Amino acid sequence: RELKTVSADCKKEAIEKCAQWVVRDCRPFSAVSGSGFIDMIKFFIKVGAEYGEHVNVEELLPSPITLSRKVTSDAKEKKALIGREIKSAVEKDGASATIDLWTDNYIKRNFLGVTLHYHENNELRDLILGLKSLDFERSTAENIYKKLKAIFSQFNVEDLSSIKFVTDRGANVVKSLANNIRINCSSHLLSNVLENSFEETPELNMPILACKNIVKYFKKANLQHRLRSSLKSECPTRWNSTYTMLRSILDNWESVIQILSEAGETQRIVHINKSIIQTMVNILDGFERIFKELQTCSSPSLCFVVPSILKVKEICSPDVGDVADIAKLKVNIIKNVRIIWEENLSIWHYTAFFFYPPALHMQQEKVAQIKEFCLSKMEDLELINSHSKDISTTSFFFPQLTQNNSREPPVCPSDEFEFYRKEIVILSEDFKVMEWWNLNSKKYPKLSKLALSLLSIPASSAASERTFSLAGNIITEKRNRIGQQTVDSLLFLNSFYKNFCK
Amino acid sequence: RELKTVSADCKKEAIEKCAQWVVRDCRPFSAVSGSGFIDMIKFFIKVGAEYGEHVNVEELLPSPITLSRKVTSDAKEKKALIGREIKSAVEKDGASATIDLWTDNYIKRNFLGVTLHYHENNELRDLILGLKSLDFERSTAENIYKKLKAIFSQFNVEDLSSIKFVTDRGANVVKSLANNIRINCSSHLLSNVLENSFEETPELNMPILACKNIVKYFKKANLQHRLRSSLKSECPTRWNSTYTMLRSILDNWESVIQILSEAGETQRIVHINKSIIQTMVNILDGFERIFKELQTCSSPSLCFVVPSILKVKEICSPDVGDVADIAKLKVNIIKNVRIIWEENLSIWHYTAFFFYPPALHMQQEKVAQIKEFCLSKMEDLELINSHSKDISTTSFFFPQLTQNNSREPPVCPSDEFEFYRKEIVILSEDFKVMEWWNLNSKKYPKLSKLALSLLSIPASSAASERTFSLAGNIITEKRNRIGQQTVDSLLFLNSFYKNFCK
Amino acid sequence: HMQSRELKTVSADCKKEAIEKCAQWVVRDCRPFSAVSGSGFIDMIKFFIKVGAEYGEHVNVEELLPSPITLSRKVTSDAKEKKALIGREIKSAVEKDGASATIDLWTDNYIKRNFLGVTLHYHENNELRDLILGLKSLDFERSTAENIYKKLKAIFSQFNVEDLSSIKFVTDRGANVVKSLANNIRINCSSHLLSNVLENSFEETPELNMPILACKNIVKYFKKANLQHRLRSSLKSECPTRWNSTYTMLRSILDNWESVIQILSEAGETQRIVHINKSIIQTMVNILDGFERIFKELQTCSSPSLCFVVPSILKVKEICSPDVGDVADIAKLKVNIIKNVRIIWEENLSIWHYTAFFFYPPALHMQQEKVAQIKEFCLSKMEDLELISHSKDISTTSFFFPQLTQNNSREPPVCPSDEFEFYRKEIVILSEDFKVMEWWNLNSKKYPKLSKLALSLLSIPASSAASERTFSLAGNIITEKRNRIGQQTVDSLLFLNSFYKNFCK
DNA sequence: AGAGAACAACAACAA
DNA sequence: TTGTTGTTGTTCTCTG
DNA sequence: AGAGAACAACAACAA
DNA sequence: TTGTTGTTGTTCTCTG
DNA sequence: AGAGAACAACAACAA
DNA sequence: TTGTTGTTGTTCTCTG
DNA sequence: AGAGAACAACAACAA
DNA sequence: TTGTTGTTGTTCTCTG
Ligand code: NA
Ligand code: NA
Ligand code: NA
Repeated sequence: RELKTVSADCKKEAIEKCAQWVVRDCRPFSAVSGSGFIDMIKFFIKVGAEYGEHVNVEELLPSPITLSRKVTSDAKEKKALIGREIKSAVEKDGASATIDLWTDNYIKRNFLGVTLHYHENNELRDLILGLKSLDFERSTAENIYKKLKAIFSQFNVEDLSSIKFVTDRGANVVKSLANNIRINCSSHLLSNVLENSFEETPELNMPILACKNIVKYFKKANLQHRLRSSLKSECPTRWNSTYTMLRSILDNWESVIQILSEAGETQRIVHINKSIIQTMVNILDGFERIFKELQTCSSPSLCFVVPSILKVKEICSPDVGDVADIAKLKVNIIKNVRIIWEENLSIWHYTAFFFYPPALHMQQEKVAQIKEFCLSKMEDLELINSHSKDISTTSFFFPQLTQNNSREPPVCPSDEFEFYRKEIVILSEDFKVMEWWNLNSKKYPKLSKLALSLLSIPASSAASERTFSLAGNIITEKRNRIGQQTVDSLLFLNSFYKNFCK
Repeated sequence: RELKTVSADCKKEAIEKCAQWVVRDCRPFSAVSGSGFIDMIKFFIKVGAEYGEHVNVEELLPSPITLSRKVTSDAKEKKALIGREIKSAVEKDGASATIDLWTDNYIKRNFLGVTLHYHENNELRDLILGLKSLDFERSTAENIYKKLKAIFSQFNVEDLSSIKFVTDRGANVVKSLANNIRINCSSHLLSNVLENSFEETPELNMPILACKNIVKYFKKANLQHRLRSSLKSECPTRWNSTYTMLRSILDNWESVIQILSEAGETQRIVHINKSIIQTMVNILDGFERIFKELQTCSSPSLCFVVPSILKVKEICSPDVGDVADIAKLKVNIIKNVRIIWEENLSIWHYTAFFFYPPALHMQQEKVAQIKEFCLSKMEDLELINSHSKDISTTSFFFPQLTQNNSREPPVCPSDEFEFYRKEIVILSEDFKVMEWWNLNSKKYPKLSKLALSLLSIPASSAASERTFSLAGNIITEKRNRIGQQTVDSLLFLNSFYKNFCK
Repeated sequence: HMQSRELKTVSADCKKEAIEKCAQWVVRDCRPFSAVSGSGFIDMIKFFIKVGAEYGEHVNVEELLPSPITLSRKVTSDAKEKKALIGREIKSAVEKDGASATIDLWTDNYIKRNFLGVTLHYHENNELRDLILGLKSLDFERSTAENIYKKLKAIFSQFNVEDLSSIKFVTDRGANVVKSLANNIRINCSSHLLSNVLENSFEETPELNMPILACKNIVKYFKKANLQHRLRSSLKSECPTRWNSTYTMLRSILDNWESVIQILSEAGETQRIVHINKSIIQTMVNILDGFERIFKELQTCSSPSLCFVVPSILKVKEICSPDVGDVADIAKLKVNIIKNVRIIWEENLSIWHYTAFFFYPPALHMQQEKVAQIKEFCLSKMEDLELISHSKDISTTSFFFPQLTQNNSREPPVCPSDEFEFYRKEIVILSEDFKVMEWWNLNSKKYPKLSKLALSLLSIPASSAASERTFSLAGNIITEKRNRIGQQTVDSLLFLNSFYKNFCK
C-alpha cells in the first residue's frame, strides 16, 4: 500500500516515451493527464510486474475494432444494468427528462438526445439515456415520440406519463410531448426575452452595429492579435450574444481607441457612446449570471427561475440617471419578462421556488394553488401499493420520542405542509436546498419526497444541448465514419461512468 | 513525505531493544504505544539522520531534574498563555467550574482541585486549572475560597461571579461558594437517592447481605479464580455499589450455585430469592446508564438531568407482577427522587433541558420562569460594552435576505425566544444539541450564546473527581516525593495538551 | 560499523529540543522524570539514533515501533530462551556442590494469586551470583508442603536440574516450607531469627511497654493532628511486620525531640511526652542501633554473609554487656535479649554457620569444641567433591636429620587434613578493606581442595532476604494499573531482569 | 466518564 | 500452509 | 540489602 | 557576573 | 454549465 | 543559487 | 500523395 | 460447430 516512487533515471525515460507518443501519434499533451489513461497505465504496470518485461505487446493490445465492439456491447450491458434504478425512479415520480433534436455534419444524420434527471442518496443525477438517429424519417411529432418511447424501452421504462419533461419550444417537439408533463426551457425563454427586447429598442441599434463593425474591422484588418483578449463577434444563435461582445470591446477600450487612432480610423469608434455600452453591459452582466445558474444540472435549478425573474425585474428598475435610451430598454425587458417568460412558467416553477426554505416570498395567492398542487401530488405517491449500554442515548432518555414502526401515517399531507410553512430558515452563504430536505426527510416524510422530486427537474434543456456538444467531439472530421449505435454507446458509457463510479 | 518502511532485520532489532527497555527499566508494555513516546522517538530519529549514528547520548539526554524543571516552568508559560481565552470565557459568561477537596496518601497533603468548562468553536472544553495544596490549613470555608481565588489568578481571572460552579454538597465547600452560582452534583445527588432508598426498604436487606457474603466467602475461600468474572464486593464509597455486585453474582449464577453445591455450602445461596436479585438489577441497570451520562464532560450533560429524573420515575412505575418487596423499593426511590434530587435542582437545570430541541416537554409553568430567566440572562450579555461571477449565488438571487451589518439588533430577546418555541426538531439517533445551536447561531444570535453557555455546565463534579483520580497515578508509592508545584504542573500540562493540540 | 570512539556533541539548539520532547513524553504519557536515566531506555535511544542515521529522518515510526503485545510476547519468549541457555552454568554449580537457594511464599494483591519465589546463589570468578530463578504460582492448589516441593522441583527443571539434594536452602521457619525441605539442606534465616529474638525480648520486658506505647501515640497524634509536615523528618509508626520496627519509630522521635517538645508545648498537649523517659528512649535506640547494622549486614547478597552470623551473635551479647549506670528497666531488657539470643538464634544455627565463620581468615575464635566438629565436617564435604651404592639410595632428609621421626602429616598441602591444618597455621591481619572472597580466590592455588569448600559456604546467604526482595520487585510489576499481567509474564519480566544484571556489563 | 494497562481469541498478511 | 504481527473487545484499576 | 523515585542545595560550567 | 545544567546526599517507598 | 485543451506566470522543490 | 517540475488561473473551443 | 479514422464483410482461429 | 478476434478493402476527412 506504500506507493513506490521511481528512479529519476526512469522518470526521465518516462517523459521521453510519452512525448514521442504525443508526437508520433498526434495526441494532445493533456492525453497523459486523462484519468482513464492513468487507469490503463496502471493495468499495464500490473501486467509488467506479474509477467515480466518481455511480453508480446502487439498481440496483447486489442485491435480498434474490438475496442469499438466492447463498447457497443458494454453499452447494452450497463444500459440493461441500471434498467431497474431508472425504472424505479420513473415510477416513484422522481424522474425528469430533457430532449432536443440535433444533426451531425458529416452524414447529416438527424438525432434525438434524451437526458434523465433524478435524486439518489445525497446526489442529483445527470444522465444521458441516448442519442438516437431519427433515421431519415421526416422529423415529425409522431416520429419523435416514437424514438423517445424507444430510447426509454432500452431501460424498460414503458410508462412515460410520470416523467416531467423540460424542453425548448420547438413546435415539433412540444407537440410530440403534447400528452405529457412538459416544462419550458427557461434558458431559451430568457434569450427570447433578450432578443425581442432589443429589437423593440431600435434606439440601441446603432452603437451595437458600430461595435459589431469594430470587430469586423479588427478581424479583417488582422490586428486582433495585439489585444490580450480578442474582440468577440456575434454568432446570434448563442445566448447573451450581444453581451459577450460589447464586453469584449469594453474590456479592451483603451488598447483599441488607441490603435484605431494611430492607425487613423478613429472614425470607427467615435460614434459609440461608451457610457451606453458600459451600462448595457451592467444590465446584461446579471443576465449572464442568471444564464449560467439556469444551465446547471449538478444542483437544483428550477427553484431559481422565479428568483431569476425577480432579479431581471430588479435590474430593470428605473434608477435616476437613466439615459432615455437605456430606460426604454429596461421597460421593454420588463414587459417581455411578463408576456414571454412569466406567461410560460408553470405550477412546477412556483412550487419549486416554494421548496426553497426562504418561503415567505410567495404568500400571495400562489401558496393556495401550490398547496392544492402539492396535495394532489403527494396522494399520487401514496399509490406505492448486556442491556442498557448498547442502546442509543437518545432512545434511552426520550423513548416516547422515537416510538414505533417504519411508516409514520399520523402526520398527514396538510399537516406536513402547514408544518413546512412554519419553518424559518436563515439564508446562509453555503446553504444547499438539497441537503436541507435530506435532513428533514425525517420530519417531512412525504413532502420531502415531493421536494427532492421537483428540485431535480432541470431548469432548462441545457443538459440536452450539452450532449450534442459532446457527441460533436466524437463525430469528428477524421472520426467521421463512426456509427450511430457506436456513438450512443460512447456517450452513454461516458455518462454512466460519471454518475455511477468513484 | 513518503514514510520509509525499514528492513525486517532492523524491525527485528527494534523489538529486542524495546523489550529490554521494558525489562531492564520495569516499564509497562503499553509504554511503547504511548503517543508522547512516539513523538520523542521521532525526534531521536530526526537527530540520528542529521547528526549520524555516533552521538554522545548520555550528554544529550537531559537529567530527570531538568525534566521536572522544564515541566514546572513550561507550566507557568502555558497557564499564562491561555490566560486570555479563559479570561474572555469567564467574562462573556460561558464559564463553568467544578471543585472538590482530595488528599494524597503519602504526605497526606490536603488539595483543592478545580476544573473549568466552556464552549469554543464546535467543541466543549474539559479543563483542569489546578490542584493546589490547601497547605496544612484547617480546610474551612474561607481557606477554600482563598485557594479557589488563587487558582484563578494564575490565569488572571479575578471576578468570579459570572462562574457557574458545580459541586457536591460538602458543607465546607457549599459555604465557600456561598456567594456564587452553585449547582448541585447530580451524581452525588442520585447516589443519595439510592442510599436512602435502600435503607428505607429493609425488606431488601437480607438478600443483599446474603449476596455480600457469597463474595466474602469466595474471596476468603480462594475460589474466585474460577469464575471467568469475579464476584465484585461492595466499596460503599462508590456509585451504584450494590448494583455492580448483584450483577456480578447474577452474571455468574450457574457457575456459582454449582461450586457451592459440590463444595457443599449451598446453605449460602439458598436463601437468596434469585428473582428479587434479577429484578433489582434491572431497576438498577438504568441507574447505571443515568450514572454514566451524568459524568460526561465531552458533550453537554446538564440537559440530561431532568430527563434522567424522568427515566427513574419511569423505571419505578408500578408494573403488574411487582413483588411486594420490589414495589416498596420503587415507591421509595420515587419518593426520594422528589425530596432529594428534584428539590435540589435549580433553574439552570430546567432551562438546560429546555435548550434541547425536543422542547414540547416542560410546557407547564416551567416555560414561564424559564423565559424570564433567559431574558434576565441575555440582557447581562448585552453588557459586551470582473463583477457578478465572484459573488455568492445566494447573495445574487436573494440580496434582501442577506442584508447589512455584522450586528442584527431588530430580532430581540423575546422574539428569538418565541422563535425557538416554534421550532420542531425531530429526534434522530445521532442528533447533537451542541451542533444544532452552532447551526442556528445565525438564526439565534443572542439565545444561542445563552444555550451553549448552559450546555457547557457539567452535570456533576465528576470532572474534579477524575482529576484526583489522575493525580493519584503520579503521586505513586515510588513517585512519592513529587511536590505540589510539580504535581499541579504535570496535571495542567496534560489537560492543556489535550484541549489545545491535535 | 565497529569503531569511532570520539562522540559528537549536539547544538545546544537540538539539546534544547530533546529537553522539550522528553518532558512532553513524561507529561503526555505519564512517566516519572527518572524514566530517562534508565539504562535500558538509553541503550534503546541509542538504537533509534543508529536507525535515523542509517535510514534518514522520514521513517514510518508507527510501522517500526512494535505493538505492546508484541513486546510482552517477546519477553515470555526471551525468558524461555535464556532460562534454557544458562541451564548449563547452573546445572554445573549445583553439581559442583557450591550452590545455594532461598524460598518463600508471597501473595499478590489484585488477583490474590499465591506464589513461590526461588533465588539461587553461587560463586563464579571473583563474584557472587544473586539470582532469581522464578516466581511460579501454586495455581490455586491448597499450599501444602507437597505442592511447594513440587513447584520448587518444577522451577528447577526449567534449568534441567533434577537433583536438589546438593543444594543449600536458607528459608524462614514457615511451618509449610520447612516441611517441604524436610529432606534437604535447610539453614534458618538469621534475619527472621533476629526479629524473633527482638520480639520475644521486648514482650518479656513489660517495663518498657509504657514508654514505647507513649511514643507510638505521639506519632498517632502528629498524624491525626496534621503536624507531621513541620519536622525535618516525619515521625514514623510501627508496621509490626517489619524488622526492627520499634527502633525505626523510636529513632524518629529522638531525632526530632526538640522540634516536638516545642510543638506539643505550644499546643498544650505537653501531657503527651512528659511521661516518656528520654534517657530510656536514648538508651534503647543505642542498643537497637546495633541491631540495625546487624540486620543490614545479614541481608547482603553481594558479599558473603553466612560467615558474619556468629560474629553478629557475639556483637549482640557484647551490646547487652551489663554496664555500670544501667537503669533497672534497661538492665532487665539486656538480660532478656541475651536469654533469647541463646534460645532462639544460637539454638537454631547449624554447623554450616560455624564453619562459615571459621572460613573467615581471622580463624582464632571458635578454637572451641567447634573446631573439632568443623574439621570433621569439612573432611566429609571435601570427599563428596572427589566424586568428579648407599650414598644415593636414601632420602636427602633421612640422612641429614634422622632423629626427626615425624613423617605422617605432610606440611605443604597434599590431602584434606593437611590443607585444613595448614589453614589453621595461618594468620591474616584484618585490615579495613579485607574481602574474604578475594582472599580465598587468591589462595585457591595454596588450598586446592579447601578453597572450593570455602567459596561454596561463603556463597550461602545469611537470610531469606533475596526472596523477600523478589517479591518487592514483583510488587512493582503487578501495579494497580498493570494488574492483569499473568504469572508467565511476571516470572519472565523478573527472570530476565535478574539475568541481565548477573550476566552482562 | 475518562484516565492506564494486559491479554485471549481474533483476523490480516508475508513467505 | 504456516508463523508472525497487529486487531478486536473484555477485564481489571482509580475518583466519587 | 537492593530495588524506584523526586528534590533542596550543592558545585561546575558556558557566555 | 549570570543562568543553566548536572551533581551530590537525604528522604520516601517496598519485601519481612 | 459542463465538457477538452494549451500555456504564462506562478510557487514548490531537489541539488 | 539554479534548474526542473508541477501549480495556479486565464484563454480558447462547443451546444444553444 | 500522404496523413487519421471506423467499419461491413471477410478469413483465421481456439475450444 | 461455434464465438471471438484480427484481417482485408472501401469509404470518409484534409492540404490545393
Ligand atoms: Na492484438
Ligand atoms: Na545529560
Ligand atoms: Na508496529
